[PDB]
Amino acid sequence: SKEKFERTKPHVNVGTIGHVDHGKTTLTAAITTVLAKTYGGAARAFNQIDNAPEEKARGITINTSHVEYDTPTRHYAHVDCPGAADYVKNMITGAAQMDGAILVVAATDGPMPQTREHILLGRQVGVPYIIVFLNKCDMVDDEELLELVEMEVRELLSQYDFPGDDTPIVRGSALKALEGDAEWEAKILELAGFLDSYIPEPERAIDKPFLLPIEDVFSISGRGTVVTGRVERGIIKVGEEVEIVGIKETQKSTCTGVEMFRKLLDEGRAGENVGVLLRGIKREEIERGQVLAKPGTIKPHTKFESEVYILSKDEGGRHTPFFKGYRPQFYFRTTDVTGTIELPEGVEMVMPGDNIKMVVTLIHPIAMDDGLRFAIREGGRTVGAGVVAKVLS
RNA sequence: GGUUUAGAACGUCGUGAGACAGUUCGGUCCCUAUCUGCCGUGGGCGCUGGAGAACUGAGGGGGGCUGCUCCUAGUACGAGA
Ligand SMILES: Nc1nc2c(ncn2[C@@H]2O[C@H](COP(=O)(O)OP(=O)(O)OP(=O)(O)O)[C@@H](O)[C@H]2O)c(=O)[nH]1
Ligand SMILES: [Mg+2]
Ligand SMILES: [Mg+2]
Ligand SMILES: [Mg+2]
Ligand SMILES: [Mg+2]
Ligand SMILES: [Mg+2]
Ligand SMILES: [Mg+2]
Ligand SMILES: [Mg+2]
Ligand SMILES: [Mg+2]
Ligand SMILES: [Mg+2]
Ligand SMILES: [Mg+2]
Ligand SMILES: [Mg+2]
Ligand SMILES: [Mg+2]
Ligand SMILES: [Mg+2]
Ligand SMILES: [Mg+2]
Ligand SMILES: [Mg+2]
Ligand SMILES: [Mg+2]
Ligand SMILES: [Mg+2]
Ligand SMILES: [Mg+2]
Ligand SMILES: [Mg+2]
Ligand SMILES: [Mg+2]
Ligand SMILES: [Mg+2]
Ligand SMILES: [Mg+2]
Ligand SMILES: [Mg+2]
Repeated sequence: SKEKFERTKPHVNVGTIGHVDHGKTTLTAAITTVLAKTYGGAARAFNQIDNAPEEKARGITINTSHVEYDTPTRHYAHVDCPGAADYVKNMITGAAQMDGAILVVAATDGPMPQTREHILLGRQVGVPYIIVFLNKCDMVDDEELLELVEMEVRELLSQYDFPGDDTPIVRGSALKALEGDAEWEAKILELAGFLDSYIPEPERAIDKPFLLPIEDVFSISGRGTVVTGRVERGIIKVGEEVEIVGIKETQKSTCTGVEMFRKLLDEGRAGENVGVLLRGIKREEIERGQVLAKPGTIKPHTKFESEVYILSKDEGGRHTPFFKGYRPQFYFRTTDVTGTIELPEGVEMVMPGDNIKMVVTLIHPIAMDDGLRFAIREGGRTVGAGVVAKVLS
């Protein structure tokens, strides 16, 4: 919090997706040291991407860490996802703000169950674009074996409804690029080119009023409570009235500084991850799931009608009927919440793979409007996508 | 230290002397090694003329224990941990 962030080069939210222990987090560490050395940005290291006791004694990542690497054309902002089966909830917050992912499948193991589960969550939430990266390569010195894995990833993406064959598959070791190998340094410089070429300039909404979902709350020693997250729409000026709506109730507030990776800002525009500092709020009372809206724009609701599209076995979901009293998890912008289902009259049962409308009473109120997209999940897997129809409360 | 002598007391049994795998406090542990054995250390003669060395090695005898940490490799094995 000292240097002013100059608004030059378009902002893009990138992040690594893939299987457990697959060079997902190590790729992010390779991207920093490669781009910092040649172009001449800020250095950083692989340690700062994941410290704590939880990501050292174990080794695995839980928290969605963030990184800022700059290139001549654009200014990227990384989101390193966790990857494991237990950490799907805090991943979806990292994956929702991500515009164009970098998928991570490896040349020794290949596509494994989580890779299918990750890309499934990317479609229903919001992941337009995706780039493959083979994160081992050197361990198996062979031309025939390494290229057989490329075929199966093209099959996976195309089977699940992505381009597949059009996606630029890249090969390169992360640990070799970390030290200083001229061939492998240049091969991950090539990935920075593939991010620039394939992913276009993202479409933001800097017109309709301010909204910002809170991904992770902080308490800065000196300033007060800081909320992070991508600004979904509108803008944020310093010393402007902001209403925090969602779980519990609703509180008034005012912004006292917006920032971009420990650098000051005047206007926090849409489509970019920013840390908003709120005035006169405690760490405990403000929680994860609430949204920073402009006063009057949005209202918290505990009941709503919604056109729910339930999935079948082929698309990946439930395979049995259910009656009123069923309680699955509804993932709106960031957080999840449980809610009882009340079906319409003249509908005895809800079969899998069917379009119907239904009233859903949530246990916690969340800020919502008509035409909001969500993805229902239960039992460590997906259930059904849909849209909000009418407000009731 | 315990149990097992003489003192004393408690509970208990006995009219009592006393008694109790009931308890409680106090209460002499000798031996200079002949033989066998064993550990060492010599004298004597023998080994075929004597003497000084150096050995071979039949046959004994000691010795023989394991831990972590790193590397292999977060590799194989596992959705994962
Ligand atoms: N040979 C090789 N090993 C790698 C590479 N990248 C990572 N590793 C190994 O895997 C670990 C790196 O963590 P990754 O699993 O790649 O990334 P991650 O985000 O921690 O993975 P998740 O647990 O899924 O979050 C290190 O301990 C490395 O030993 C690579 O490019 N080549
Ligand atoms: Mg990860
Ligand atoms: Mg006060
Ligand atoms: Mg005694
Ligand atoms: Mg005694
Ligand atoms: Mg007596
Ligand atoms: Mg007796
Ligand atoms: Mg007795
Ligand atoms: Mg005693
Ligand atoms: Mg005495
Ligand atoms: Mg004595
Ligand atoms: Mg004698
Ligand atoms: Mg003797
Ligand atoms: Mg002897
Ligand atoms: Mg003789
Ligand atoms: Mg002789
Ligand atoms: Mg002879
Ligand atoms: Mg011998
Ligand atoms: Mg003999
Ligand atoms: Mg022996
Ligand atoms: Mg040993
Ligand atoms: Mg190691
Ligand atoms: Mg190891
Ligand atoms: Mg591991």
